[PDB]
Amino acid sequence: NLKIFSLNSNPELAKEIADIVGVQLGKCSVTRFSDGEVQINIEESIRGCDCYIIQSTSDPVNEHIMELLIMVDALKRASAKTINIVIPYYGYARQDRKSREPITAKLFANLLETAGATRVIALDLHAPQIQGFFDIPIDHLMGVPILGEYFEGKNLEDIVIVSPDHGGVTRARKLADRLKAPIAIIDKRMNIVGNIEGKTAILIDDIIDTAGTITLAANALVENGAKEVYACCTHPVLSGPAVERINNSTIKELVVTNSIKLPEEKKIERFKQLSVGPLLAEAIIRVHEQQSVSYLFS
Amino acid sequence: SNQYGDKNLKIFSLNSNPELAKEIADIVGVQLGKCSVTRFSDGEVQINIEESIRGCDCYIIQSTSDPVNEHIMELLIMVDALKRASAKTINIVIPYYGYARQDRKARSREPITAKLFANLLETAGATRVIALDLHAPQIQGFFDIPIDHLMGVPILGEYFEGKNLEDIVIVSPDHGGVTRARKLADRLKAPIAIIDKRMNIVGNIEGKTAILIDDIIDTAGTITLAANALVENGAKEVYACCTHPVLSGPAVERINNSTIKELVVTNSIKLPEEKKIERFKQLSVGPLLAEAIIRVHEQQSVSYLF
Amino acid sequence: NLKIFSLNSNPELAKEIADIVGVQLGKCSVTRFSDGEVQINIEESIRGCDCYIIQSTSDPVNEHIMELLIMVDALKRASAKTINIVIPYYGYARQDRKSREPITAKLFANLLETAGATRVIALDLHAPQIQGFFDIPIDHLMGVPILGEYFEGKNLEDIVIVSPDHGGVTRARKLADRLKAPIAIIDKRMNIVGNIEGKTAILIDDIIDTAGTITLAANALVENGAKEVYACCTHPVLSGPAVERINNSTIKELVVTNSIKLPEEKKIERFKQLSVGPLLAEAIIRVHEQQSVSYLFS
Amino acid sequence: SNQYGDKNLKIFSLNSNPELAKEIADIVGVQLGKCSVTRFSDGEVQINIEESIRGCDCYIIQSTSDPVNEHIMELLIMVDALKRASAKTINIVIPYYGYARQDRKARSREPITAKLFANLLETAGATRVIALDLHAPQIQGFFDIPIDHLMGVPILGEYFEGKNLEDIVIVSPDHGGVTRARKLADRLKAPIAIIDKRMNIVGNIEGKTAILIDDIIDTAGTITLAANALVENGAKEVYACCTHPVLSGPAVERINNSTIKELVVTNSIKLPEEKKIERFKQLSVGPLLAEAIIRVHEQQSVSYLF
Amino acid sequence: NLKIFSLNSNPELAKEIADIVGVQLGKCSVTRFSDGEVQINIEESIRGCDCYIIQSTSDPVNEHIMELLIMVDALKRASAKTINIVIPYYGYARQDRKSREPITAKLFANLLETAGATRVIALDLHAPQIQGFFDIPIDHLMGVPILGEYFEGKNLEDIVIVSPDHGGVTRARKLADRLKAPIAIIDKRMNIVGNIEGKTAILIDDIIDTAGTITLAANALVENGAKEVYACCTHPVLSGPAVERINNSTIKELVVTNSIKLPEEKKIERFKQLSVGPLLAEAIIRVHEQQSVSYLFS
Amino acid sequence: SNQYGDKNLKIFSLNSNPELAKEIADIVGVQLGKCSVTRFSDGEVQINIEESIRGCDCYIIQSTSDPVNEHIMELLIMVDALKRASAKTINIVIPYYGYARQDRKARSREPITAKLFANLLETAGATRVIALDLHAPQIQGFFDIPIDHLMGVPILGEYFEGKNLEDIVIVSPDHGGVTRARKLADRLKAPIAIIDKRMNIVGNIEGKTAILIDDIIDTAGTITLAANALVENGAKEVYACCTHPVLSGPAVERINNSTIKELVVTNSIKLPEEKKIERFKQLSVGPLLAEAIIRVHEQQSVSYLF
Repeated sequence: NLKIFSLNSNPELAKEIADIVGVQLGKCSVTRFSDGEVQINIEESIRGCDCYIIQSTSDPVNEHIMELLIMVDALKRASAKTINIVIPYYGYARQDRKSREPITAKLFANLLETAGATRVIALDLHAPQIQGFFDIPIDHLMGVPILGEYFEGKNLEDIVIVSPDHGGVTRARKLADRLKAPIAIIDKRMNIVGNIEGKTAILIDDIIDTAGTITLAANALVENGAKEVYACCTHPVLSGPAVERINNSTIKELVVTNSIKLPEEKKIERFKQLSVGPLLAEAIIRVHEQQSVSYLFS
Repeated sequence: SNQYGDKNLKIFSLNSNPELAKEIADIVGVQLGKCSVTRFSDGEVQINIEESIRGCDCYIIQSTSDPVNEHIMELLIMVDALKRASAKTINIVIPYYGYARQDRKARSREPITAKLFANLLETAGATRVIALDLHAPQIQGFFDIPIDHLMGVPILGEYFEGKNLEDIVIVSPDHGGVTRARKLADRLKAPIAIIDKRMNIVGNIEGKTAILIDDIIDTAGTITLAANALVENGAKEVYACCTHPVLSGPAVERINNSTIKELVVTNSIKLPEEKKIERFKQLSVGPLLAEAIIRVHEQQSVSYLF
Repeated sequence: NLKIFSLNSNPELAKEIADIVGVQLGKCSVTRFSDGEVQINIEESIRGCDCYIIQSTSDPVNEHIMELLIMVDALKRASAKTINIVIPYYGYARQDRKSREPITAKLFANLLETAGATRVIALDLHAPQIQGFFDIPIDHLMGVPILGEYFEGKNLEDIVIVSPDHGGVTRARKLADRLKAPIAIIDKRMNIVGNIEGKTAILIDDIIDTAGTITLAANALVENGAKEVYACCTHPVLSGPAVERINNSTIKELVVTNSIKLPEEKKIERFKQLSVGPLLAEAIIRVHEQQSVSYLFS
Repeated sequence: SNQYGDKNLKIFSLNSNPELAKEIADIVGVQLGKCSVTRFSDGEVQINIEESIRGCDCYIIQSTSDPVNEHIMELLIMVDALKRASAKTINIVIPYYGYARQDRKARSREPITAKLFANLLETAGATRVIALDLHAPQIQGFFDIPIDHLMGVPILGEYFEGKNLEDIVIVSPDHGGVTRARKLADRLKAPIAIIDKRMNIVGNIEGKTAILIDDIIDTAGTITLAANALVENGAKEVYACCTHPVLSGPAVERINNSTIKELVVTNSIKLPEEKKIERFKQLSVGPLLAEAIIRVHEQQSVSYLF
Repeated sequence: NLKIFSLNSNPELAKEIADIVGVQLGKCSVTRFSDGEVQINIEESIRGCDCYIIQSTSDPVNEHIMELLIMVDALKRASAKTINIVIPYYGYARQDRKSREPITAKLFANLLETAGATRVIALDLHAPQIQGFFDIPIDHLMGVPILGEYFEGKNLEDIVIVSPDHGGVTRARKLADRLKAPIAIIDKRMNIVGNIEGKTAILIDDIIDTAGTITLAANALVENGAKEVYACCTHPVLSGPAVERINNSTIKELVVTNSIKLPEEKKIERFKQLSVGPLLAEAIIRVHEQQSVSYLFS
Repeated sequence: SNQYGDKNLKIFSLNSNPELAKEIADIVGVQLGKCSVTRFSDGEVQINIEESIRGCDCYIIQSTSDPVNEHIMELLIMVDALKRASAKTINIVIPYYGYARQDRKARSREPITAKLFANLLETAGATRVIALDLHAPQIQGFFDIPIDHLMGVPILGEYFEGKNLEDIVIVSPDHGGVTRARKLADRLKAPIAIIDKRMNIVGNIEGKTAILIDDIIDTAGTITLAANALVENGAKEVYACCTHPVLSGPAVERINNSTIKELVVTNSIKLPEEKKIERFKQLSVGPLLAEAIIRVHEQQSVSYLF
C-alpha cells in the first residue's frame, strides 16, 4: 500500500531510502521528447495507494520542479490516495523575502499544493519560516545533528564555530551548543568578529554554492591566527568553480550530506559525505504509520 | 518606439522569443519594460524589475517552447514578481503554448499537462491570456480567467492566395487535423484530402498542387512522409505550412531532403540559427499580436481580428 | 457501505446497474413543488457512506443538472464519505470551446466540484480534453468498443466507415481500425471525400441529435454508389423531428446505446439499442474497490 | 431609451421577466444589451452576446421564478459568457430569489439550496448582487461578494396610506412573518395581530380593517384561510399583499373566491397571462430597481433607498 | 483514536462531556505570554487522530475565538486526521444580517474553515440559516426539547408561552406545541398581543444577555393580569446588570442550560440550570462512530 | 485636515493606536473616516460605518498589539464590514504585527500564528498590506496579496547620527538579530558586536559607546541584561533602541534601573500612560507611514522610501 517513486534529481538517495524501508521503487516512466517536453506515465495502478515522491529541486531546478509537478498531476488524476512529497533539498529557498523581486520559495509552495500534493517532508530549509509557506502538513527534519555528530567524534582540540555571515549565527550556535564551543562570525561589510587565535575553526552554512563566501572566510581565518579550518554544510550545491576553489583553499576537510547528487564531473580532494538516507527512510515510515516524527529531534 | 502615449502600458520579454517580443513592442510604440532575468550558476532564475510598475497593466511575451520547463518557470516567477510589486494586471501573451499535445504518448495513467499549466499560471497570478493557434480549441476551457484565442490560418491563406495557384487541394496530414485543413480550404475555395496513416490517401490529389497544413511541425516525420506519398501518387506539387515551427531533432534535414517545394511557417517560435531550411518562407505574427494587445488594453473588439 | 442513488434522467439504466452490482437503490425523495422548485430528501442515514449518483444530463438538461447538484448538496451536508458521480451522457459537451459564447462544458464541471462532488465516471465525452475540465478524479469510459463489437458480428461485406464531418474523423478511424476498414468523410462546405462505390457504409458519430446531419449524409452516400448505409452513435439525443427523419431515411439500421432514455413517444423502425449497463456497473465496482479501471480498455 | 450617457453601462434581460427588465432599462435610459438566448431542440441553452462588452459593467436582470431550474441555468451560462468575453463586472439584479424557502419540507437530510445557488453564482463569476425582499434576511450572509438588499414594504405601505383607511390592524399570516408585519405596522402606525395555525388569532381584530402581509403568496392556501378566519371573527374588512406573486397551482381561483377585498402585489415575478385575479392591484418595482442600479454603478449611497 | 480537548470557555462542560464519553481530555498547553499573546502547544502526538475541540465563543468572544483558531492551526500542522469543533454557544450569532454592518456570524464561519476545521456540532444557533453559513458539515442540536421537558414536569396550570418580541414567535411556538399551550407576544414599538389574564406565562428566548428585554416583558405581563411569570433561554450570556435585573424582577424562576459558564461573580436567586452535557457527549459519539445524529431530534 | 483633495481616499482608525492613526491622517490631509467600533456588555464588537464608502479606497490603521486577540478581531470585522459595504479596496496599515515571533516557546507541535493571521486577513477580504519592521522578513511570504514592508532603521540611525558619537559599536542582543545590527552599523559606519547568551560577548566593546538594537523590546529582560554585561566589560556607555515598544510586565522598572543611558523607540505601539521611562526618546513613524499611504494610493514608487 505504500509506493515510493523517484524522479531524476537524486536517484541514488531514492534507492538507498527504498532499500532501508523495504520497497522496490514504483514503476513510472520519465520520457523527455525531442523538443524538450517531459512526459511521466505511471506504469502500474496506484489507485488507493499512498504515494511518496523523492525529489530534490537541485540543478537544474526548473526541470526538477516541473517533472515533480507533472508527476503529482498524473498520480492525482490516477486516483492516488495521498501524494506525499519528500524533498531532501529545497531549491529557491534563498528567495524567501523581497527590491522588485519574487518570493520564489512561496511560489513553489503554492504550485505544489495546486498540483495536488498532500504533505511534504523537508530537510534543512534555508529559513524555518518557509514551513509557514505551506498550508498542507510539513514535517521539517534537521541536518545539524548529523554534521554535529561527525565533528564530536573527530578529536579536535580548541574549537570555535564560525558563521560565514550575519544570517548564519543561529545555525552556528546550534552547532556550538552541541559541541560546547564558542562562536566567531565573519563581518564582510571582511572582518573577523570573535576570538580565533590558535583555534580550530569550523565554518558552517546550510548551502555551499559557488563557495566564494566559504573559501574567502577560510583564507581570512588562517591569516588571522586559526590553527586549522574545517567547513560543512547540509546541501552541497557546488556550482561553477566551487570545487576548484575548495581544493585550493586552506579548508582541511569539507563535510556535506547527500541531499544533492555530487557533480559526476569535478572531484573534491579533502572531503567527507554523510547520508541523510537513514533519516528520511525513518521519517517516511513514521509519517506513513503515524508514529511520532518529532521523536527524531530528541 | 516611445510613440504610444499611454505610459501605463508595459511590455516585457522573457527568453523564449526576444526578437518577436521586440517587434511587437516596436509596433505598439513602447520600449520593453526594464528588468533582468539572470540565472545564477545553480540554474536558479532571478528576476528583479528595474522600474516601478505599480499600477501598470503589464504584458509578458513568452512562448513555452524548447526548453518548455525553463520557459514556464521564468514565466511563473516573472508573474510572481509583478504581482508582488503591485502591477494592476498581468497579461500573458503566449505565441506558442507548450504541452498542448495530449496524444504524444498513447498511454493510460498520464498527466494533462496543458491543464496543469493553466492552473499554475492562474495560481501565479495571471489576469488574462492571449494565445495563438492552440493545438485543440478546448484548451480555452482549461482557464477560468479570460483567454483570447488568435488564429494563424488567415495569414497563411493570404500568402498562398498571392501565389496565384491552380488546381489546389488542401491536405490534412492526419485524422485530427481535418478541421484545420477545412479552414484553409474555405479561405482558398479548394477541396480537401486526408492522409490515412494506419499510409493511404482519401481524396483526389491527382495532378494537383497540394498544400499540407498542420498546426505544429516537430520532428517533421509526419509532414515529410505525407509530402512524399503525395508526390508519388500523382500530386503535381507540394507546399507545406504550419503556425508553429518546433523543428526538433532531424526536422530540418528531413525537410531539406523532401519534395516539399516550400515550407511556410510563422515566427511564434524562435528558429534554430544553427541549421537552415532551403526552401522556406516565414510569415510574421508580430503585427497580429501587436494589434491584439492594443485592442485588449484599450477595451476594443478583438474578435474582429483573430 | 456503497449506496447507489438514481435521479430522473434514466431510472431504468440506474436500476439495471444496481441489479448487476447487487444493491437496492438508495432511499431518496425527489419532490417538485407546484411552483416548479425541486426538493431532494435523503430518506436514510448515509453518514460515512460512499454514495454514487446515476444521472445523465439529458433533456431537459437544466432540470437534470440542478437536481443532481441539489442532491450532491444534501449528501455533502448529510456527511457522506464520498460523492461519486456517474454520468452516462454529458450534456453541454458540445459547448467545449469559444464568438462571444460561454464554455458550458467547463461551467458545469466547476459547478459540480463546487457542489461537493468527489469524482466522476463518464462515458464518451464529446471531446477527450473535457477530462481536463475537472480537477477531481475522472475515469473516462469509451463506447466505440461496444458499437464496434456489434458490427464485427454482422456479416457485412465491403465496408467503409464514414465520418459525417471534419470533427469526426478520429472517431471514425478508431472504428475503422477495429473493423479493418477504410474511411471516407462528408465535406459539407456537401461532398463525399473517399471511395464509397458499392461499399456498405457505416456512418458514425458520438451524438445523434436532430439527425439532419446523419440522414443527409446517408442520402448522399446512397446517391453516390453506396450499397447500403448503417448509422450509429453512443448517445441517442434524438430531439425534434429526429425520429421521423431516420424512419424515412435510407439508413438500414440505427444502433445506439442506452446512455439516454428513449422517447417514450416516437418509435424507430430499423433500430438496435446496446446497453452500457454492464460497463458502468463494472466500472463502479472497480472504482469503489480500487481495482484497475483501465483494464476495461484492453 | 439612449439618454443615459455612459455607454459603459450595459443591461441584459434573460427570460424570467422581460417586461420588468424592459421597464428598468427604459427608466435608466439605455437599450437592452444585444444577445440571443436560444434553446436548441434538446433543451440546451445557447447564448451568444451580439456586441462587444469587453470592459463594460454589465447588469443581468433575472428572477429565478418558475421554472427556477431553467432560469438559474440561463443565468449561470450568461455569466460564464460575459466573464469569458472580458466584461469588467457582472452585476446580478434578482427581483425574486428562488429556493429562498428553507422550511418548505419539514425533513431531516435536506440541501440548503439558497446557499448552493449563492456558491454557484459566485463560481460562475458574479461580481455583486442586488436583491429584493429575500425570504430571510440572513441569506445575505450566504454570499461573500457584495449584496445590496432592497425592501418592498415602503411601496406597499405608501399605497395603503393613500387609501385613507380607518381602524387598521396588520396581520401576520404565520409565526415567521411577525417581523415583516411589524414593519408595515410601523409605516402605518397600526397595531399587529397574528394567525396561530397549529387556526386561532392572537390580537384584537374585531370590527377592524385587517391587512394581511407576507413576502410570497404561492398556492395561496395560507393567506386565503387566514383571510376567511379573519372575517368570520369579526374583522370588518380584509386586504392582502405581498412582494412576490408566485401564484402557483390553484392560487388564483382561491383568491378570487376568498373574502380578500383587494390583493396587492409587485411585478418582481411575471404574472400568469392565462388566469385573471379579479380584485387586484400591482405596484411596480421598476423605478426602485432602476434607481438601485444607477446608484450602484455611479458609486452613490443606495442605503438611502432600500 | 478519538481525542477531546478543552480550551478556556467552559472547562467544566468539557470535563462533564469527557467523563460521559469515557476519555481523559487531551494534553494541550494554553499559555498567555505577558504581552497578551496566546500560545497553544499540543503536549502529545495526535497524528492520525480525530480531534474534538470543545469551545463556546462566550465572553470574551474575541479571546475565545482566537484561541480556538490558533488551536485548530496547531492540530492541522501536527497532522490531525480530523478537526471537529464542538460549539455549545455560538457568539456573534446575532450579527447574521446587514446599515453598514458586517455579518460576523458569516465571517467566523469562513475563519473557522480557513483555519482548518473539518466539521462543527452546534447547539441552538440564533438563526437556523446560520447552518448555511458553512460549507463543511454541521450538525445542529436543539435545546428547546430540554427546556420543554422541565416545564412539562412542573405542574403549572393555565400556561401561555410568550415571545419577548417579533423575532421570537417561531421559537415560542415550538415550546407552545410541546406544552399544548397558546402563545402571546410582546410588541414593543410595549404592548401585549394575546390573552394572558390569569395565566402562568413562560417567557422564552435563545439568549438572555442584559436581561432588559426579559425583565421588562415580565413586569409588563404581571401588570396586565398574568398569575405568574417564568423565564427561560438556552444560552445564559447574562452580562452587565443582567443578574440584578433578574433578581428584582417578578420572574418566579429563571431556567438556563450550561452552554455558557455562569458568572463566578454574581448569583441568581430563583434559578435552575439544565445540562446539555449528555446531549453533546452523545452527539460526539454518534458523529465519531457514524451513527444517526438525527435520531436525537425524534 | 481636509487639504488632500481626493475625496476617494478614506482612512480609519481602530483602537490599537488612535494617536498614531490621527497623526498619519493629519499629515495626509484627510479626516478620519466616520464609524463606531463599540463593544456590547458581552464583549462582542460592533461596527457600523457612518458614511457611504462605496467605491472608495479605504485604509485601516491597526497595530495588533496588547491585547492582540481583540485588535485582530476588530480588524477582521472592520474589513468584513467594508467589503460588504462595497469599498473598492481595503488596505491594511499595520505599524506593529502581533504574533510575528515564532520562537517564543521552544516546543514541538506549535501553530504558526503569523501565517494563520495572514490567511485570516486575506479571507476577511484585505486588498493589500503596508507593514513596518516585521520580526522576520519572510513573513512577507506568508501573504499572497501585495505587501509593502517598511524599515524603521533609517529613522533610528538618523537620530544617533545627530548625537555626534565617538567610538561606537553596534551590539546585537542575541544570535537572531545580527543582520539588523549590521544595517545600523552600515548607516553609522561602525563595527558590530554580539551577546552570546548560552552570557559572553563576541567583539571588542572596550571603552566604546555601545548601541544595542533589537526589533522588539518586550519584558526587557534580554536588553537590560545585555546592557549590564556590556558596561561591566568595559563599554564606556550604552544606548538601546528598537522599533516596537511592547514593554510588557516589568519592562519599565527594568529599564529605569538599568545602565541604559537612553532608550529610543518609535510610536508603532501605544505606550503605557501608567508608567514612565526616565531616560527615553520616542521617534515618530507617522510621517513615514503617511508618505507610504500616499505613494501607494497614487501609484508612486515607495521602494524609494522604506
